[PDB]
Amino acid sequence: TFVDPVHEFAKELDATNISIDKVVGAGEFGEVCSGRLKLPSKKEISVAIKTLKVGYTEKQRRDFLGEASIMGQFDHPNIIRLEGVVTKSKPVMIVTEYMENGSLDSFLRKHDAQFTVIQLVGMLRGIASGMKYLSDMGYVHRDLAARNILINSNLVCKVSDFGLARVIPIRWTSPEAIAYRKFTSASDVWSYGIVLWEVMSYGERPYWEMSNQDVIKAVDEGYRLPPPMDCPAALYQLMLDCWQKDRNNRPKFEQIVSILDKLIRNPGSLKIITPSNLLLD
Repeated sequence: TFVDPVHEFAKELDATNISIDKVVGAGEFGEVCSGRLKLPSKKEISVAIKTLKVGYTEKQRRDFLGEASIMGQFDHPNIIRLEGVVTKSKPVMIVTEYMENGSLDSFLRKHDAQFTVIQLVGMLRGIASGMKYLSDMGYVHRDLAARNILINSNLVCKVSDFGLARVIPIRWTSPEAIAYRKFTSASDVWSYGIVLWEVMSYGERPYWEMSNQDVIKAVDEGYRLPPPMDCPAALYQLMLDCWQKDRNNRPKFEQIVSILDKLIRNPGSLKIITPSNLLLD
């Protein structure tokens, strides 16, 4: 079980064991970079490193480290691993798993139509497995989107961004969560359906740049994102199932993992195949 919120769930790292190799850019609370971490066993690993800006407010420190408090509760191959934090010296740091290929949406946009369906399904299965664990822990992510999935050198996808985490992204949010803030694991399943569309579309933006009011209204009227080009029928059906109006009729994450595992085991099933216009369902 997830517990709503730092040293209970995060290791205090010795800054001597951290080196910075490359500065990436600016983040919400400070700089983002990458480097290396020396483990207590002397093993050296690549890591992502985020720093808290100089002259931070106490609220900024709380929100920054609050992410570590959440992330550190999870230990799963498809959830970004927290290596630890540095708080006893400044700048304060959060040190996480290095993911060479970055955010999934931007990665796929660089590779349009360049992966096999089975490769894409493997990515999707990883994401589903991480979400099955999160939901098992009673954590509703609320910000599940391809931009918040990171992908490593071997194409393994892992859930990231534990900032809207709980015990306003309209395009990824279920209708009931938009209507009256009804967030449940089934609203994360809705979001997963959107991620599924994002992946099969190679990082196209869900609902393109439709007015937010129209995204809300169209979805409520029963309109759904159209099948991505060359999308297997099984995967478009899975999207539609994730996007059921009645949240009780959406599959559970365990069921999504099982569905994808069957497709991986019977890749011929993906050969049955199912634009900027929404389809009424």
